[PDB]
Formats: sequence, C-alpha cells, structure tokens
Amino acid sequence: GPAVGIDLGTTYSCVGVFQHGKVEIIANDQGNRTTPSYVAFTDTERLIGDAAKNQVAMNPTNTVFDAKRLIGRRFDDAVVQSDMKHWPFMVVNDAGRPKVQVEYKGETKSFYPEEVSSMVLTKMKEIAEAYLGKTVTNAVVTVPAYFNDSQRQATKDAGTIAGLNVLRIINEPTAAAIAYGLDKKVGAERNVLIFDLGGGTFDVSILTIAAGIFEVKSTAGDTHLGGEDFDNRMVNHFIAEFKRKHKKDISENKRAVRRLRTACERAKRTLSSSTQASIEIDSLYEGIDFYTSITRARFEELNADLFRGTLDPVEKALRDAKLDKSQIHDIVLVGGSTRIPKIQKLLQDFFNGKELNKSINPDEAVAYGAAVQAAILSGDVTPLSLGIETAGGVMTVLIKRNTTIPTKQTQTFTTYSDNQPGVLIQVYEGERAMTKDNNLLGKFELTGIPPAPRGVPQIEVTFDIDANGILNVSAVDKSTGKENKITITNDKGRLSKEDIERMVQEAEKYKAEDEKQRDKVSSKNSLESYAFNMKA
Ligand SMILES: O=C(O)c1cncc(-n2cccc2)c1
Ligand SMILES: [K+]
Repeated sequence: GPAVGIDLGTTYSCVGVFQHGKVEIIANDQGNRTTPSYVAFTDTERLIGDAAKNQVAMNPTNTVFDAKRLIGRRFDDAVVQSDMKHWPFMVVNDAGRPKVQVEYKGETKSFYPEEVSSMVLTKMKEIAEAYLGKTVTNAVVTVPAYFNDSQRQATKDAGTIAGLNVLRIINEPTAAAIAYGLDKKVGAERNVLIFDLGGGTFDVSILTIAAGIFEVKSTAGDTHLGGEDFDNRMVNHFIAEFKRKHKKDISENKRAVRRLRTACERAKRTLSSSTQASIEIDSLYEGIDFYTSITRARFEELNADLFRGTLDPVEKALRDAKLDKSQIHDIVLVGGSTRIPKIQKLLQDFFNGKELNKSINPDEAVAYGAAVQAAILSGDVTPLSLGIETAGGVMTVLIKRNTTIPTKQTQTFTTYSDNQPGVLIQVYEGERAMTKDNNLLGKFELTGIPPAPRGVPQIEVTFDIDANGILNVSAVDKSTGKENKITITNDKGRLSKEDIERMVQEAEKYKAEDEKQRDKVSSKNSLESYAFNMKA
C-alpha cells in the first residue's frame, strides 16, 4: 500500500497519491479536494475539516485554525504575540510554549500546535484511507521553505502523533517544482521562481535544479497577505455601497457581514472567468435587499496596492539570489489566488511575456509533488563546487557546481604576508563558505616564491577536469614559471545522490552565517603557507 503526500497548509490542506502511474488528489467526505485546517471542539464532539469550518460562526472561541502560525515557535515570539490579536480562540503561556486553550465536553483542554495539526493530519489520513480502501501509514509532508529545523521537527511530530511514518519533510516550493517535472528537464542548471499566493499567505521562492538536485537560493513574501484580504476589500466596498445607497451601516450586524463576505468570495471566483459578477442578497440589513454588481475592473481597483505589491517580494528574491529576472527559466503558479487574472498579468508583464507554469490545479500542485516524492521514497555536470583555501580558511570557488565537463578554469592569487616564500594550495569540495565545512580533496606546496610585498607575487591556479572527472590542479609562480600539480582520482560512487543533497541543504540552512563570513575577509584571493584548519 503506497505512501501519501500531504500539503498541511495554513488555511487548507490537501492529500495526494501516486497510484498506477497517475497522481490523484483525494476528495474528502463532502467531495472537496481540499480540507480546511480547522479543528473545532464542542460540548459533545471533536470536529475536523469542513464540518469544523462550517460551524465557525457558532463556536468561534473553540474553533482553531492558523496552527501553522504557532507550530515550532516560542510563546513570546513577536509573530505569535501580534497574531493573537486576530484569533477568536485563546493562546496561553505554558513554560514559554504556545498552547491553544479550548473547552471540550465541559472541561477545559490545552493543545500544542503539533497536536492541532496532528488532528488535521488524522483527517487527511482517513480521507486517503477511505479513498484507497487500506490503512495508510507512510507519508511525505511539506513545509514552507523558510521553516527552521524546529518547525520541521514540530510538523514531523504532528504527523507521528497522527499515526503517520513521515518518510521525509520537503519544502513546498520544491514539491511544486517536482509536480511540474522541472527536475527532469535537460540542459544546464535552471532557476525556478515559485509564486505561492494562498488564502492567507504569500511566498516567493527561487530554486536552482541541475541533475535532479534543488537548492533554495532565496525566499521572500508576506505571511499576512492572501485571497481573504481581497475578499475584505470587496466587503468594505459593498458596506459603503450600502451606506451610500441606503444610509444604513450593516457592519454592526454580524450575520449580515458574514453573508456579504460569503457573497464576495463567490464573486471573486466569478471574476477569474468573467468580467462582472452579481451580488444577490435578500434582506441583508433592516429588510433592505442588496442586489448589485461588481466588474473585474472595480475589483482590480480595490486591490491595486495588494496586486502590484506582490512584485516586491519577487524583486527582493531575485536580489537575494543575485539573479536578473532574465535568468529565471520557469515560473510556477501555486495557490488559488494565483488564478486571479490580474495577478497572472502583473507577473507575466514583469517577466517580459514569459509563459507561466499553471496547468496543474494551483491549489493542488504542492500535494501533487509531495505525492510524486512519496511514491519515489516508497518504491553530465560536476556534483560539487571546487575551490581552494584562501587566507582565513575561506572557500574560494574556481568551478561552480552544475558546471559542464570537461571544463578548465583559471584564477590568479597572491600572498597574504610580506616576503611569503610559498603558498600551500588546498583543493576542496563543497558549497559552504569556510573550508572546514567542506571536503578536502588534496594539498600541495608551491615554494621558492621571490620575496616581495603582500599582493605583489602572482600565482595562477588552474582547475582542469577531463571528461572522466579526473580533476587536475596546478599552480605556476608567474615570476619564474615554477609549477606544481596534483591529480585527484575520480572515485566512482564516492558521493551518493543523497550525499550531494546534504551538502546543498547545509549551505541552505547556514546561507546567512556563510554570507556574513564571506564578507568579513578582505583577502580577494590571497594564499597563506599553512592549512588554516590546523592552526592553534
Ligand atoms: O481562491 C481564489 O482566490 C480563487 C479565485 N478565482 C477563482 C477560483 N476558483 C475557480 C474555480 C475553482 C476555484 C479561486
Ligand atoms: K504544507
């Protein structure tokens, strides 16, 4: 019995299976392909999914949602603290941990965000078990690419509590790229931008995919922007439209506002395929019927700042990834709000007409990729960057990873100390900033350098890779022609596919700490005489 991929989203969750060469997204008991991430508690029962979201108006103090916003955080976290000012349900400080507090069958009960989300995994489990007719245990579950090891572990804990064996935790932008098979496209490396706009969150992620390996170069977004905000703009417009045409403010009637919000979400769906949408609400306030219309143009005007604003996280991420928008090879639309025609055009205009990858249901694509990965775990170019130690144990790359073979690349270095007699050349493998966090391939001395002031001697290191993967590293003293070389054996299978992933992921986890370290040294390709990692 195969494994499942689950997208445990902030507001909605989704479950997929790869069975007999096809990925199927599994509907819930009420026929929905997506289930609200809501756990409602009452005097009698525990509600999960649609029935919990459906009773929110009756039991808002005991209905929990947005548990992804607490999961793996301190109670004192600024996001936690401010986020509470919008949640009808109670959050409390147990030993510096958030715990949502709720009344369940007369008694008061407290749950950790892992437990809340575990109940959502329990529902997705049962939904797949009803579809598949068999117990499901093995599952891949996705997380936002910006999640820290504490939030990934918390998510895994929710799955384990749920009775799930979590085969692996993968980033939502990577699953989305998997879904679209971007890792099976030939050619050099590829940069992918994932534009993910859900009901409540916005995430932009830039990835590079070469030889089936994914590195997340950058993440930007807005954790408090989503389709609900667009609905909110519609709601306020119509409330003022009612006040202007009926001299009545409906907002102090709670049921009246809800019915309006519900009308507005419907029309926003219509305005993705039509240029106009109707509002037909009987007896909305004080017996007045509200029958009116909103054009897509008026809808776009109400969300002009919000729609154009999404290009800023797009620009930040291209910046942080040190890429020009001309260097993106694929754009993936993810999230149901990416169906909004204006969102699509903005992004497409910003990318000079580039087509958008959007043929998979953007609500489903993350679970779909997560299902491709579950079945995989269930049943050329250089692998790593190559470089030498410069002053400070710093990694100075000469052959970037994913570079085609055979290649030859050369750089000129200099001495760090005055009258340096020699440089010790130390070849390294890896994507970390410091050589100590990388793999030492070989060492050799270049000696007999004519004494001079620091930065005057010229040392030309060349990296040469034939087509068998035989790396050859040589240094020439430019003032005399003296040279030395090392030949590095290409051991077949020395690194597994998963070995490369661990190195790439460590550079992803510490990219910031590595960033600052690269900045601190001013060597600019100076070479010392000793191994930096062996000095007292
Ligand atoms: O979630 C949204 O913002 C959204 C916007 N436009 C259209 C849809 N839509 C249409 C058919 C199924 C979903 C959803
Ligand atoms: K997820």
